[PDB]
Amino acid sequence: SNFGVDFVIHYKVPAAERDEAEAGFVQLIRALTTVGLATEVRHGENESLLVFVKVASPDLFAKQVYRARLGDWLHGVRVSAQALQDEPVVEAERLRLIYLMITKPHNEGGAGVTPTNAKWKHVESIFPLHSHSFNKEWIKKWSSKYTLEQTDIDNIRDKFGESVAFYFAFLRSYFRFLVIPSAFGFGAWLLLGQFSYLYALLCGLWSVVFFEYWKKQEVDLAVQWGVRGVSSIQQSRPEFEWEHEAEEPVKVYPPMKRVKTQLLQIPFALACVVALGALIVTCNSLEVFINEVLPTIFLVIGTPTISGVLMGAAEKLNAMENYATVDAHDAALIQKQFVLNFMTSYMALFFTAFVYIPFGHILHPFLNFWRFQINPAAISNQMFYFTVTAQIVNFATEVVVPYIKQQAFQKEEAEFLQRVREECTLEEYDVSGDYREMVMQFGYVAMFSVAWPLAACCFLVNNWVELRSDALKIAISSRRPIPWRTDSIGPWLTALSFLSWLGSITSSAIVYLCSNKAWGLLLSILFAEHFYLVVQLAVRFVLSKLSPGLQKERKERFQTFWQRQRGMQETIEIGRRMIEQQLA
Amino acid sequence: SNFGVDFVIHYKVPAAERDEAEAGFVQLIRALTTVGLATEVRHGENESLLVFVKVASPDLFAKQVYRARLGDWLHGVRVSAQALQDEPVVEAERLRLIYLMITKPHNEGGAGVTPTNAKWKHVESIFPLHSHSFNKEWIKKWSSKYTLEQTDIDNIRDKFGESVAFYFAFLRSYFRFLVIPSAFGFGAWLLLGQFSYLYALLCGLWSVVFFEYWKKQEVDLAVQWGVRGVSSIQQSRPEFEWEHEAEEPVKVYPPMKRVKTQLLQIPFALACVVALGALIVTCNSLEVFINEVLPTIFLVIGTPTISGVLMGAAEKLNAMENYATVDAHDAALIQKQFVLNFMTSYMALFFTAFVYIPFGHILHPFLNFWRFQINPAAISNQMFYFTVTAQIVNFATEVVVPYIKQQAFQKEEAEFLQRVREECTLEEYDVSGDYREMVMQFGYVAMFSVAWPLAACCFLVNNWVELRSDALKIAISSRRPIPWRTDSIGPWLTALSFLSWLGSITSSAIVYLCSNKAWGLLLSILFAEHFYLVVQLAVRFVLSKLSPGLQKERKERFQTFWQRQRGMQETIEIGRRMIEQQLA
Ligand SMILES: [Ca+2]
Ligand SMILES: [Ca+2]
Ligand SMILES: [Ca+2]
Ligand SMILES: [Ca+2]
Repeated sequence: SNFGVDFVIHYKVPAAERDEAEAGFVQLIRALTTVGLATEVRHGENESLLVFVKVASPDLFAKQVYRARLGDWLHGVRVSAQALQDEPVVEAERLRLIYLMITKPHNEGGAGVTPTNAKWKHVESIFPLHSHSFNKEWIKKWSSKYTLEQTDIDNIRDKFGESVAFYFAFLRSYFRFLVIPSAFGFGAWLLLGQFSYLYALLCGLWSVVFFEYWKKQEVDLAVQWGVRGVSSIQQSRPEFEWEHEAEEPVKVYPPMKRVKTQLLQIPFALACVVALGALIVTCNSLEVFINEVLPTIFLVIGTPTISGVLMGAAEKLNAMENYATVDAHDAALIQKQFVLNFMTSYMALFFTAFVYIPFGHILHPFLNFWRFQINPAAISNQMFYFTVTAQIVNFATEVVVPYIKQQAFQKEEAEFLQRVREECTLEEYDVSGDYREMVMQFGYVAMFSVAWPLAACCFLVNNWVELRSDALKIAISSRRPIPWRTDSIGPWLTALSFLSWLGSITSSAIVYLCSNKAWGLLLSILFAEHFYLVVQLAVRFVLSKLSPGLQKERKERFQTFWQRQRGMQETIEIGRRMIEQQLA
Repeated sequence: SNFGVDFVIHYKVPAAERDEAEAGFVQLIRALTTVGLATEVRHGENESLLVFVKVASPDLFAKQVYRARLGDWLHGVRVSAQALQDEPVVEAERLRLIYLMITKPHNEGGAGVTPTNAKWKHVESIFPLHSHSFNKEWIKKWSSKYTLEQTDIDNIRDKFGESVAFYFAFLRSYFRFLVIPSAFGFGAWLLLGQFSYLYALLCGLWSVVFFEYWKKQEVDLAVQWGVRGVSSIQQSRPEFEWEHEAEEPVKVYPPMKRVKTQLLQIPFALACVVALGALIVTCNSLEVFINEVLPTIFLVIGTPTISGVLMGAAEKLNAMENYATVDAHDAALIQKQFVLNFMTSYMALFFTAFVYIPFGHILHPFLNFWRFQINPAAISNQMFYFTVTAQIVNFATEVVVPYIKQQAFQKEEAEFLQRVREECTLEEYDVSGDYREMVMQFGYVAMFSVAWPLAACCFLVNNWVELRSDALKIAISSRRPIPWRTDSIGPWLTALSFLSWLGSITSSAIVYLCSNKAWGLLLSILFAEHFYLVVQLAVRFVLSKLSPGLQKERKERFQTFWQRQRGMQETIEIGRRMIEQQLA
C-alpha cells in the first residue's frame, strides 16, 4: 500500500543543464518549504529524481480547508477550527486542496510551482498515487453485478473526484435508457419491415425524453454533492500570456489578435472537409467499380491514424490561440474535437444516403476513369458494416492493444519504488475521449438507426462492456487523474441537442428517399421537425412539474375634518346617526 | 388637494339588511382599530357610507416597513428603527403596505377585511385617492415633449407603482423600435414594389432584435428598481376555496376537479371558432356577391360587442375554475384573453390570405345561394381597410366616448367630498387591456405588414398618441390602481415569441402565394423558418456579451523512509549526492 505519500513530482534532470536544473531543484525544495509539506527525494529511472510530498502539520491543512470553504461559501457554492469533524473530509477534496496549495500563486496562500511558465521548466508531471487494494475491490465488485446503484457512483465521487463520477453517472443513465430504442428496433425489425416513419418518430421522442431526463438528473446530482454553481467560478490559466496590464489588476489580451487567430480555423475546416470528401468519394468509386466487374472496411480500419493527426493539429491550433480561462479553453478544444469527429465519422453515411441514393449519375466520371443502377437497400447493409466493425476495432485499440504495448515495454522498500517508477510512465487519463465516443454513439442511434433498426440493440451490449472496460482503463492503463470539480458534463449538452435535432431532420428524409417528388420530401421533413419541436415543448412542460434539491433549498431558506371625530365610540354613534337619517 | 387620506372604503348599506349590514359596520370599525389606522365616516350618495383611513402612529408603520423589508430580504428580493431615513420611502410602496395591513389576515400582522369571502360582503371597493396637481403637471409635461426620458418613467414608478411603470417603459421601447419597420416599409413601398421577400426577412430580423433587446432592458429595469425576483413570491388568493386541509398547514384542492373544469375550455373554443368562422365566411360571401352584381367595415364596427360578450364569458369561466394563487389565475385569464382576441382579430385576414387566394372555388355554394375569378392584389387593399378603420374606432371608444358618457352621467369641505363621491363611481384601471392591444399591434406588424408595407408607419403615429392617450385614461377616466410589484410584464413574452414565430412562417407564404407548385411554397416556408431560428440564435449569442446590474451584483458580492531525512539541508545534500552520482 501507499506510504502516506500524497503527491509525487518527477523533475527530470538532463545532464545538459546540470547546473541550471540543480539550481531549480534548490528553488523547488524551498517552494515546498513555506507551505508546510514534507518532502523526500528518491531515485528515478531515465535520469529523473522523484520527490514525494505530503501535508505534515494538521493546523495548516485545517486553515487551508477553512479558507477554501469560506471561498466557496462566498460564491454561493455552499448554502449552509473543529469544522473538519463536523463535515467529514474526503480523499478527492483533500487531494485537490493539496494540489491547489502546490500550484496556487504566492499572493493567494499557495506557492505556485506550475511546470510551464516559470523557471522550473524541468518539472513535467505532478500526480497522486493509485490504491491497488481499492482498485482490485472495485473491479471485482463491478464485474459481478448486473447493475450499479447510487452507492457505487458515490464511492467513485469520493475517491476519484467529481468529473469521473459525472461521466460514470451519465454512462449509466445512457445505458439504462438505451433499452427502449433496442426493444423498439427489435419490434420494427421483426414485423414492421424496413424504413418505417413510426420508428423515426419514436426515436425522436426517445432522444428528447432522454436529454431532458438527463438534464434533470444532472441538476439533482449537482445539488446533492454540494457542487451546484462551481461553473460560475473562473480559474486563471497559468499558460495565459499578456501584453498590456490594466486595472484588482487583471491581465488583458488584445481581442483583435484572438479573432485573427480564430479566423485561421476556417481554412483548416475547408481543407479537412475537402480532403476527407475526396477520400470517401474515391473509396466509394473503387467499391462501385469492384461491384461492376472491402474498401469501406479498409477505410474504417485506417481512419484512426488520420483522426489522430488531425486531433494533434487541432490541439496545437488551440494552444496557439491564447485563452485566459480554463473553461473557455476546454470549451474551444471540445468544439474542435466534436467538429472533426462528426465529419470523420458521419460523412461516409451522409454521402451514401443523400448522394448515391437520390441521383447516382454524378460519379460517372470516376467510374469511367476506373474503367449501372443505384441500390436503395444498400445503405442498410452498409450501416451494419459500419457498426459491428467499429465495435470490434474500438474494443481492440482501447483494451487489448494498450495491454500488449505495456507488456512489451515492461519486458527493503524497493517494491514501492519500482511500483511508482512503473506508474510514472503512464499517460494522464483524459475524460473527454469517453464523452466524445458516447456522444458519437448517441448520434448514430439518433440519425442512422432507422436504416438498421437492430443497431441500437448492439450498442446496448457494448455499453454494458464499456461501463466496466473504461473502469479497467483507469485501474491499470492510466495514472490517477487530478480531482477537479464540475457542475455538469459541460458543453456536451449543446452537442447532444444539435445531434438530436439533426436526427429528427435526417431520419424522415432517409425514410422517404429509401422508400421510393420534392414536395413530398419537403413536407415530410417539415412535419418531422415540427413534431420534434412540439414534443420538446411538451416534455419540458411536463418535467417542469416534477426535485428534492429545491425542497431542501426551500427548507433551508425557511429555517434561516380631523378633530371633530377623535374617539371611536363617537365615530360609531355618528355612524348610527347617519344610518338612521338616510332612511328619510 | 387631499386631506391626508390614504384609503377610502365605500361599504354600501342597502336597507334590506339594515341590521345585518350595520353589525358588519361595527365589526369593520373594530377591524381597523387594532392595526392603528384612524377612521372617519362621511356621507356617500347612492345610500353608501364612505370611510377614510390613514396611518396615525409612525411607530407601527415603521415596524410594518421593517417587517416587509425583512420579508423581501429573506426571499432574495433585496441583496443589501431609523432605516426609513436611510432608504427613503415612496408613495407607491407606502400605499401598498397600508393596503396589505388592511387586507392581510390576522396571523400575519394584518387584519384581513377582504371584501369577498368573509361576513363583510357589503364592502366592494377599496381605493386610494388621486392627486389633481400632479396629474395636471404630468399631462402638461408629457404633452409638450418629443420624447420621454428615464426620469419620467421613474416618476411614474414612484407615484403609480411598478406595473404601470413597466407598461409605460414597454410602450416607449416599442414606439422607439417601431421607427425601423416604418422606414423599411416606406423604402419597400417607394421603389421595391409589392410582396418582396427581402421585406419579410427584414421584418423577421427586426422582431427578433426587438424581443431580445426588450428582454435585456426589462432585466436591467427590474434590477435597478430592486424588484428582481418578486415573481418567485407566491400570494394567496382570498377567494380560493378548499375542501380538504392538510399539512405549515396549506389548503389543498383536488386536482381532478380542476382538470374537469379545465376540459370545459375545449367546447368553448370550438363553439367560438365555428361561430366566428361562419360569420366571416358569410360576410365575405356577401361582399363577393355585391362585387359580382362595406360588409367588412360593418364587421369591423360590430365586432367589439361580440368581443366583450366572449370576454365576460371567459372571465366567468376563469372565476368558476378555482385557482389558489394570484399569478396562476392572472396567467390563465391572460391566456384566454389572448386566444380569443387572436382569433377575433386575425381570422378574417387568415381566410382572405390562405383560402380566397389559393383556391377560391370552395365558396361557390355561398355565391350560388346568394344568386368569377380571385384577385391576388385584394388582400393588400383589404389590409388597409382593416388598419385605418380600426385606428379610428379604437381611438373613438377609448377616448371620446367615455368622456361623453361621463359628461352625460354628471349632467365647508363639500368640495372634497363631492370630488371623492364623483371619483368613487369610476371603474378600476386594468393594465391587461393595453398590453393586449399593443401585442395585437405587434402581431399585425409581424405577420401582415408585407402585404401593405406602409402599415407600420401608421402604427408609429398611433403609438405617439397612445403614450399620451393612455395617460389621460388614468388621469380622469379611471381610479388610482393599487400599486403592486411585478418583476416583468408577465406571460406576454410567450405571446410575443409565438407571434414572431408565426409571422416568420406566414409572411413568406403570403409573399409566395400572392406573387403568383407546392414544392416552392414548402421550400420558401422552410427557408424562412430556419433563417428565423438562426437569427434568433445569433442575436441571443451577441446580446449575451453586452449589463450594469450584474456589475453591481458582483461589486456587492466582492465587497461582502520518513525518519532518514528529517531536516532540509540534509535533503539538499543528499540531492546533490544523487546529482553527482547519476553521471556515472
Ligand atoms: Ca468502446
Ligand atoms: Ca470508452
Ligand atoms: Ca388606441
Ligand atoms: Ca391603450
